[PDB]
Amino acid sequence: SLSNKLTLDKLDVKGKRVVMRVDFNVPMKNNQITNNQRIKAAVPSIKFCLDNGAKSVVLMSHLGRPDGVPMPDKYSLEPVAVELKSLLGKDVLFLKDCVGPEVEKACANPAAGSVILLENLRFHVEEEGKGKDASGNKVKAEPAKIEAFRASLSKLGDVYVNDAFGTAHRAHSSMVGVNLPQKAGGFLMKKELNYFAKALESPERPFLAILGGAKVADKIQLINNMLDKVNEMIIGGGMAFTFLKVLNNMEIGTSLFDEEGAKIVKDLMSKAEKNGVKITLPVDFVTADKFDENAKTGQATVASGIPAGWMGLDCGPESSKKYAEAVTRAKQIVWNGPVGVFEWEAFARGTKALMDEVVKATSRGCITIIGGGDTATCCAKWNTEDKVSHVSTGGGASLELLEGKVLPGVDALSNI
Ligand SMILES: Nc1ncnc2c1ncn2[C@@H]1O[C@H](COP(=O)(O)OP(=O)(O)O)[C@@H](O)[C@H]1O
Ligand SMILES: O=C(OP(=O)(O)O)[C@H](O)COP(=O)(O)O
Ligand SMILES: [Cl-]
Ligand SMILES: [Mg+2]
Ligand code: NA
Repeated sequence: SLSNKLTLDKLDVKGKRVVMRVDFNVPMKNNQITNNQRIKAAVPSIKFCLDNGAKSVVLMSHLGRPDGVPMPDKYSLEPVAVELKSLLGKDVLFLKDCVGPEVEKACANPAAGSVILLENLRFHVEEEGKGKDASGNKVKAEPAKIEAFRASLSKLGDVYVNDAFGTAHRAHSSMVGVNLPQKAGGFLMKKELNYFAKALESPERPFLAILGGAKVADKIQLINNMLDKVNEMIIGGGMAFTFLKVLNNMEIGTSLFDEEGAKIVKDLMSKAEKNGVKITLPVDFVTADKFDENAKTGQATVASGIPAGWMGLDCGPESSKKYAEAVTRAKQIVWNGPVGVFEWEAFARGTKALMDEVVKATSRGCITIIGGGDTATCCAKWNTEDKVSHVSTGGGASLELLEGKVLPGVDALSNI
């Protein structure tokens, strides 16, 4: 946690320019923000800096996975700037880049109280260290250029704050590479780390983890360590199909599949058996003939398989019944990742049914923790934010805490 680290409440910001990493990677639909949770969560740190006399606050974040190519068409942070203005009651200057001489000039000596938002960090390959070129070939950033990127970010403030809890599992340039003498954790980082420290110290048992979503390559690699902490796991959403293909030889069509993760599925199941972790996988599905809101839909089971060219985008009723049975057994639940494409109504029933069960569980004393940019948007969509124990801004970041890891964005902060 942060007991050993500098935090914003101990940082003198009067007359200082503050460069602040935030997680403004908000969900979007029809080019509009669908949930401003992650933006509102950063307002306490921003307002604290302004109220205590900061010369300026320079905000930097990524949006989506543009893979090191500028894509202002679909991944610009400009809409976040307009949303942040109304949440702050103050104007926000949006810059169309995050590094280079023009950005440096705009941030060098701003008018007192200026709030500046920079363009998407991941438009530059040096933020993640790797990406793709505009033709889609995978590329690696050059070390000299990564150092220059970090040096440019470091010029934009006198002191650094990291409030980007949702990104704190990423050792990316903006998260671990800023070279300023004082590097402090923000109030969202403190709030989230303190909550999880308490909730993970001696979880109530049975402790269920619900793992869904679409970031299969990343998150399947977290299960091994989770199996030492939990008593049950639901594996749903896009995660399930890699398991069902390997274990059941199920036909999955064009459903999400991770070739590298497929190679560890049997090892994970053996470890779950060794550790007494009950694994619940879906047994039926809502299918789609294309990845589209208005796709033709169908039904499938594990026995039937998903037809060629179709994809499973939600679980079916028998799966929901099994998910509900595990939720009913739990005394503590951590849930990251919707169990279907809940943004599209044809494919939202399984996630809504599961949310209903989690809310009922909270009512009878279960500790229920929902985290993630997209999973927290389920809470907003069905108006359950106040009906679960905690809604976190971190998804993958919360799973890495469940694993017992120190997060790089925390580790990179100054020590007291
Ligand atoms: N079966 C599926 N196929 C493809 N995508 C899915 C499936 N089930 C859920 N998803 C997607 O998972 C996405 C969220 O995944 P992720 O970003 O890992 O979750 P979070 O943001 O909560 O951490 C949602 O946008 C949802 O559409
Ligand atoms: O949205 C995030 O993660 P989540 O989708 O796991 O909540 C964080 O902003 C990290 O983004 P990344 O997984 O593209 O590094
Ligand atoms: Cl991924
Ligand atoms: Mg997400
Ligand atoms: Na945030």
